[PDB]
Amino acid sequence: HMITLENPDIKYPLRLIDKEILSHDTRRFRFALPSPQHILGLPIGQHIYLSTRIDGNLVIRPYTPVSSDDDKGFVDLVVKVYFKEAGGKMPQYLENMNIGDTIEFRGPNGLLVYQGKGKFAIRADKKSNPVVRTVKSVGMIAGGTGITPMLQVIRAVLKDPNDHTVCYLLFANQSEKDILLRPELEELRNEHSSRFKLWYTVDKAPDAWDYSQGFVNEEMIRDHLPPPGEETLILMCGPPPMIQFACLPNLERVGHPKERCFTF
Amino acid sequence: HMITLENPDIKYPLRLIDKEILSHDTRRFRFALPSPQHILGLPIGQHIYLSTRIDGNLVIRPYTPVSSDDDKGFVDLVVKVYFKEAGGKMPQYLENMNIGDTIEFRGPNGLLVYQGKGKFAIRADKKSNPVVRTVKSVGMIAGGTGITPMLQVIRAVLKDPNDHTVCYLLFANQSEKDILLRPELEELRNEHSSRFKLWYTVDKAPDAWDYSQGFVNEEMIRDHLPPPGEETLILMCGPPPMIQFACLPNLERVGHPKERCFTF
Ligand SMILES: Cc1cc2nc3c(=O)[nH]c(=O)nc-3n(C[C@H](O)[C@H](O)[C@H](O)COP(=O)(O)OP(=O)(O)OC[C@@H]3O[C@@H](n4cnc5c(N)ncnc54)[C@H](O)[C@@H]3O)c2cc1C
Ligand SMILES: Cc1cc2nc3c(=O)[nH]c(=O)nc-3n(C[C@H](O)[C@H](O)[C@H](O)COP(=O)(O)OP(=O)(O)OC[C@H]3O[C@@H](n4cnc5c(N)ncnc54)[C@H](O)[C@@H]3O)c2cc1C
Repeated sequence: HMITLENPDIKYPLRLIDKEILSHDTRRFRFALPSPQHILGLPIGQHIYLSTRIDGNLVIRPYTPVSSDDDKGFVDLVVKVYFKEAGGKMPQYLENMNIGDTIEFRGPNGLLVYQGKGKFAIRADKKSNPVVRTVKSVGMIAGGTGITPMLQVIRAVLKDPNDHTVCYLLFANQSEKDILLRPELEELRNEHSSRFKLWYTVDKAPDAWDYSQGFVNEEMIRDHLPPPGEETLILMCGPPPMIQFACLPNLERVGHPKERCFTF
Repeated sequence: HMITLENPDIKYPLRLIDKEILSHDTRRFRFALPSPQHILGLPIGQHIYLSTRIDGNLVIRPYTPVSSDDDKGFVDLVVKVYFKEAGGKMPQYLENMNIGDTIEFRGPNGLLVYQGKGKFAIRADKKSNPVVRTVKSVGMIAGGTGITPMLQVIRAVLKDPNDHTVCYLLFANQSEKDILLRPELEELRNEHSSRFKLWYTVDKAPDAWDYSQGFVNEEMIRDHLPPPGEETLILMCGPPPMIQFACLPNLERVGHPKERCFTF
């Protein structure tokens, strides 16, 4: 394997090769890897950082590519750009990049690594040896672009026909139009209904809505995520308030132990 | 070492980051390696190829960077562009590149590798194991840009305070103004007069000229290159006619055996 991210401390300027508008505020930003034969080299569960100086300050933000190490030659980021009404500087930077412009990628980073077959290696910190535990059910609470760390895991699980792990995604977004990667998710769900449960909640639901509405709550966690247990791991990725006010307290009320919860 | 050229079959698009006019027809074309920490990974004696499609045809040409693996982050090519009277498509392509444009580099390539300490490993072909031989004297006949493969070796030798190899360069150019990298060469010669002998010949000499004039001939080879012998290797890099009509027959008349001559 020609690995792009050979050194986690290296900032690899990768050229933007295409920008694709996916929705009113999200897009696919594809960057060329060092050669068409390269793969990113991003363990499942980890992310990369984009960094560049914006208005004189180094801006470094995490992104979990929606591409995988099966993809050669490019890395695909699904990025939400924040159109007004904290800064969204990096997405805006990406938004303003012209094709061929470079931005620095670094990685892999992340305290959690899905080793496959339900095995998650989670490090207390960068310097700690991961605690490896095998679970059978991975609950995933994603808010908006927090879907990418989840999708990376889901896809890893699902592409392994021998991975019996069942992923339960509770995907929260502002509105139906904001359900990022819905087609991707639903196809995964349609094709792997046994190992992938999918549920949505939107802050504002359309008049006709078959899913949940509102911030994630206990009921959604209790009913759309696996129950607390030694074989359950809950993963979370979403806005800080989502984590702090919609996830943590309800996971607690549902009974999910902090140690069987991981937040990207 | 973060090696750029990890795979010889890979075409690494490197961004042009600097274009520097060196003379009326030569330039430094500096390309960024994958990261500022990368080195090219180019064994001494070898070259890289630049390749890109020019007017619908793949154009792949050899270049020996004047940078070395001591240089991190960039590769420096000294390239002669061919202006008004051969095809020079690649140099013209480079000439026409805008900063940030990429061109594909591949390598290392070359049947000769200087292993240091007078040791040259020369392969009959890419599939043959190199014949390693230690010489004490390396005669070098370079015509124009053919100086780069020589300079790479000269610098490698001179860089090593324990390399006793003496390099004798017979550098041919069309005119004094065409003596590519003269300042570099003369500084090397000035600082390592013991292991670096330098002689020039120019097709057309200026009114005041202390060196040779005309195509390389027997006398120049006899008197400015080490004598034929088991401890002598003659390297050549120049235009085909220089090789065929000024080098080979005179090397032969001087007595340098084909096996102790190598043409880049
Ligand atoms: C391994 C390799 C690496 C290379 N690296 C580079 C590089 O770094 N940069 C780059 O620009 N190119 C590079 N080249 C291209 C190569 O250096 C040039 O093709 C050729 O070697 C020299 O070109 P020129 O125009 O510089 O020569 P000129 O300037 O034409 O001339 C040198 C000529 O050599 C002799 N000569 C020329 N024509 C004749 C003739 N008809 N009869 C007799 N003697 C003659 C003369 O002494 C004269 O001064 C490389 C090629 C190889 C194979
Ligand atoms: C490891 C990592 C990887 C990342 N990868 C990417 C990536 O690939 N692409 C990218 O664009 N970003 C990425 N990010 C940024 C991250 O996805 C977004 O910062 C973060 O999780 C939320 O985005 P959001 O704007 O989409 O939330 P919004 O759309 O604001 O919202 C989403 C949802 O979460 C809940 N929520 C929001 N606000 C509140 C509140 N006040 N109270 C309660 N619940 C609330 C709601 O359910 C809401 O629908 C990453 C971040 C990390 C840490």
